[PDB]
Amino acid sequence: SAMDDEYTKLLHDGIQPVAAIDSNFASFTYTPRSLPEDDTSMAILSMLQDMNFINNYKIDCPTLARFCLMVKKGYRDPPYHNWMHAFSVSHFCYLLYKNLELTNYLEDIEIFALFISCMCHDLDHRGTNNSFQVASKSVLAALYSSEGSVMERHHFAQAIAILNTHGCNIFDHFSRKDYQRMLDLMRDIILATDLAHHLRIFKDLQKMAEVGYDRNNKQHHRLLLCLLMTSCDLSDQTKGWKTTRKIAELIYKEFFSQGDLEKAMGNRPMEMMDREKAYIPELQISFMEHIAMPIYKLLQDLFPKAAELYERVASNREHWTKVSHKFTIRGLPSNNSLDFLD
Ligand SMILES: Cc1cc([C@@H]2CN(C(=O)c3ccc(F)c(Cl)c3)CC(F)(F)C2)n2ncnc2n1
Ligand SMILES: [Mg+2]
Ligand SMILES: [Zn+2]
Repeated sequence: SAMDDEYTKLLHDGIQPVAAIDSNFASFTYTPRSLPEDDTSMAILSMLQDMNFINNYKIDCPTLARFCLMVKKGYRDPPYHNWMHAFSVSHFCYLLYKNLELTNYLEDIEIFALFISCMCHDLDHRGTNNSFQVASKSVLAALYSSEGSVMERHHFAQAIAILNTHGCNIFDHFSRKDYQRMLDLMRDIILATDLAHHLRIFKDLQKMAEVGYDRNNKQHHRLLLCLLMTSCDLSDQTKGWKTTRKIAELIYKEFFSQGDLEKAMGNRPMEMMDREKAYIPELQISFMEHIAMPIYKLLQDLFPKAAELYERVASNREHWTKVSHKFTIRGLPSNNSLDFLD
């Protein structure tokens, strides 16, 4: 059994120091997709140890090894929504902790919940969005369509199922109230990964950033948790252009596969999921300007040590406009043929 021997080494060999993963591992310029996937469950353990969550919460090391592997194996392999997405979303969360002094804004448990939520937040993604679940009358829609945030409810429920698999409940020693609190946090944080929820609360995040964050305001804690989670989720866009170019290819590969399925069901896909209508520079610039850039500008307004992130997102947004001409075929295709016109 494969998870068996991976669990054995991950448990008995010990936790590698975070600096022995990469000497810039804790830096905003690091690209965690560079880490071989075979190294990521150990990196997860290193970060959890480096943030002192293992010690502070007395996590059982056998239980935690089993947890991290179950979570890794709970992801499928679509182009974007796979375990390396969840790993790099988790890594950004760690970066926020190492760079933004989160302990002056959030309780220890909420910071713990964010990280765990990041590992869990796309569990069992099938490469399709919420509209498709309803359109295709999928089992998930039959469970959750009346509540909304179908996939994100499924992600949460998958995280609970992992917690309810014997030997995997890293929380099962918590006080009854702390346990309820952590699962409640995880619900709130995963559900915030629905961009429809982010977009619903944007004015409140705006309003919170303008008056200033009130450490004593419980609703500010929730709002801030949702913004940090979204910032982890879109964090691919805060790295160099090449990362974002590769990530754009993964996303559009995923969307266009969904759009192909929708056409094979008689539905006109969204322009962004239809490979015969999607103009990728247009869409990316729209996504960066209307969604990506405002999230990091809000992150910057709350944490000034986060300016570099927003400036990265803005740089990448402007590189899309620069390379947009390259989607126009000049001269002949490199094979010298115009057969593609027929
Ligand atoms: C890090 C990152 C993440 C996402 C997406 C954004 N998402 C959307 O629904 C979406 C909404 C409006 C858009 F204009 C587009 Cl293009 C997509 C949800 C998702 F697919 F899960 C991840 N993108 N998309 C393009 N570059 C991205 N970079
Ligand atoms: Mg998601
Ligand atoms: Zn995600």
